[PDB]
Amino acid sequence: KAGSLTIVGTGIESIGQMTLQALSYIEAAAKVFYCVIDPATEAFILTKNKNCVDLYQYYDNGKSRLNTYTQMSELMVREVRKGLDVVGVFYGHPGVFVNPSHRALAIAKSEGYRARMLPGVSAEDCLFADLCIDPSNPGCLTYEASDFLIRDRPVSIHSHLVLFQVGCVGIADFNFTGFDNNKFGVLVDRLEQEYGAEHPVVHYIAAMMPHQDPVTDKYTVAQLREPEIAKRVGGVSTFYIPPKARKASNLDIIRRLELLPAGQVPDKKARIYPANQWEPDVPEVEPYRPSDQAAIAQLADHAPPEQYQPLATSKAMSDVMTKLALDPKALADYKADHRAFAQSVPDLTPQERAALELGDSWAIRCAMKNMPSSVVGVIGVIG
Amino acid sequence: KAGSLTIVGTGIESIGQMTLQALSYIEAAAKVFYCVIDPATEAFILTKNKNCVDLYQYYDNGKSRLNTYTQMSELMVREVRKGLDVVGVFYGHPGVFVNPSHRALAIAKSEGYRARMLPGVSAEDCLFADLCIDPSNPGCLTYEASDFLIRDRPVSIHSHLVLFQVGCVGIADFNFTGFDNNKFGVLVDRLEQEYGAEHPVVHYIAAMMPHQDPVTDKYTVAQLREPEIAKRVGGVSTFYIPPKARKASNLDIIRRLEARIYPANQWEPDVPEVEPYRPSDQAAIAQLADHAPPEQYQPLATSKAMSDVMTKLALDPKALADYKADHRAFAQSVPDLTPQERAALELGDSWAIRCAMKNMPSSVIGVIG
Ligand SMILES: Nc1ncnc2c1ncn2[C@@H]1O[C@H](CSCC[C@H](N)C(=O)O)[C@@H](O)[C@H]1O
Ligand SMILES: Nc1ncnc2c1ncn2[C@@H]1O[C@H](CSCC[C@H](N)C(=O)O)[C@@H](O)[C@H]1O
Repeated sequence: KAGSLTIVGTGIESIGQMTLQALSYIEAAAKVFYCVIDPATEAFILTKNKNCVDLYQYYDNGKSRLNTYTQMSELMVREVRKGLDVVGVFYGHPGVFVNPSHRALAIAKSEGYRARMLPGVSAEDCLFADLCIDPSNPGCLTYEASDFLIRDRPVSIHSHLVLFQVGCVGIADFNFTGFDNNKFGVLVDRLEQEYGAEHPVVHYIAAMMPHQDPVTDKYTVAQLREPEIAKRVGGVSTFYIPPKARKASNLDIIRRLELLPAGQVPDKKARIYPANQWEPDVPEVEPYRPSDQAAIAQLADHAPPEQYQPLATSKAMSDVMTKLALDPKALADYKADHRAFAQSVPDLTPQERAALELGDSWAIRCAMKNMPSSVVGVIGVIG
Repeated sequence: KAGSLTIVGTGIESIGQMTLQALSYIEAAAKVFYCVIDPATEAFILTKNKNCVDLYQYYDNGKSRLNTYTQMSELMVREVRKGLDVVGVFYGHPGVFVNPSHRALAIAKSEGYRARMLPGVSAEDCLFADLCIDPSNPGCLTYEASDFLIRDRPVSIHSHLVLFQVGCVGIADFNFTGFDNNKFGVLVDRLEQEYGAEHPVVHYIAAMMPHQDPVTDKYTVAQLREPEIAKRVGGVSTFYIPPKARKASNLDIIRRLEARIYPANQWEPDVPEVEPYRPSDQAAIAQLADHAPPEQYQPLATSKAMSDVMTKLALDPKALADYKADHRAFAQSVPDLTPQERAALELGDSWAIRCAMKNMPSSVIGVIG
């Protein structure tokens, strides 16, 4: 069947946080539907495709968001049924707290059209970067604020907590001026029950324009009841709640994992630098210790290991691999006939020519780097 | 004070998943430090800046990663101390399950230099897109697999669970050939204990090359004890465990405040099919017949010169620096803006620039969730 739907994101900050593939698919699209919240990004989109319709006009005062979301999705699928290659655009990540994207893709799939979502940079990604925290340490809980209340979602006082849509608690509608967030007190009551009146809450707004600074204002739970503070929390506000304390290691698991043998007890409180700047009364960890200093001393005599594989490729091969990532029409051709496409690319080496015809990951990477005398695998664990 | 450190990401799929701002900062850098795991992306970066060093060479067989990570961070901050503007590059999101970026920035921050991280597209972002799930519904738990076991982190059977680094449970070092993931069974035991033997677990590997398909294989917890299946789990493997059931509403809270949504989670066990066009949907679709923009709706109405300059600030890191360094001189230096546009750039306030670019009727909200 002719016709496809691809949904892409623009990221949070104006223009700069759009990915290269999102841009290339927008330019190649036959018609574009977008929902963005900054004018420079909107104007930028209109420079890349002449046949765009702004989905934001389907919100309205006192109109259920469900009705808006249903309308948005059908407009996209209508152009798919006419056999056209359609691109939908939502700011941030288009599948993160976005109802209409999943709806439209699922309909297109069930009806038999090609359908794919390309990921983007979400508001939580911005949060990790600007607050300088990692979801790995000590885990991350992510909830919708109203759902968090209505279905009593468990807190974990030892992990990160991220809450979206704190500016429209219990509110199912839209209003152009703003929300009367008069049920905000119900969230605050729950956070006090779970965390205590003096536990920190960080009010986070990622910068939308390139020259702006983010807001990273630290409050207590109790401070959130004061009227002048509550009204600063709006439609682009997210909360970050840091852990209350550190969870103890399970002795039986350390033994089963063989990190310690039969009779040994782990070094409690061994903390990895750096410490969470937001956790209350978290102590200072020293960036340089004897163990750190000895690792640094080896930097003097360090040379590349034997089995380290430096990149060794060609202009033709780099160019074609770049082209596949940035040229959707070239990618479709290669996927149509791996061999035929590879035969038309000039100046590849024989090993390059065989790797491209196969297209397998193992063959091409061996083709593009130098092999130390010893099939080659993939390991990127920096966490 | 002179010297800065900017850390950026490349996303997961080669090249295409890099952000525009990541590219411009790489090109502008005095020195570039990169850590990527695909060859096309490495080659692409090396064309865009001519002073790069590959950090990957500080791993080694049998070497603790903590030693490598301290080395990676020290290499960068030493050049910052010389007063240089340096950018570090890590694949995916440069702050998601990556240790040395925070360390290097924290050292730089302690010594008084400007230090910033630019976000990228993580493997979890790819998971949501390829598995067609939304973190909003019904919430999402994300853990490091070894931490999950050692600290006995709580599960929630009604929310999404995502586990990173399942291919090296309990392994603190590195090897070029591969991990012998022989403690994987302790993790499988925990999953059986929490969800039961027949609950689904989807093994996910996002495509790294643009022509590749993702791995999206659905297995029961019990099949993960077969040898031939366990060896499939490697250094780029992530697990998604879907919810077992739907949690009841709090009857107290619903009234204190003033049936499933299509579509259903395809991966949940024993969850019924939903109708996409219920009658309430069809009435909203009926509203298609005659619709116009609302009265307070603000259509975009800007100029080429204005759109161009705001774009330049997003795509030219030095121009941004010049603007931030001196609002007054830059705004007046730009030709062809109207009187309210140049004044709006001199101000820099969010409200002013927006008024200059949008038609306001006679008189920031983006909730699609
Ligand atoms: N600039 C910003 N800074 C912090 N949070 C933001 C934000 N913009 C939107 N959000 C959050 O996202 C919610 C809207 S739902 C849209 C989210 C978007 N798809 C994304 O990828 O992030 C808001 O209620 C708010 O909680
Ligand atoms: N292609 C892929 N598909 C699924 N998970 C992946 C992946 N590549 C890396 N990962 C996950 O990331 C871990 C490495 S730690 C690096 C994570 C990276 N910074 C990011 O933003 O995603 C791996 O153990 C694996 O769980």
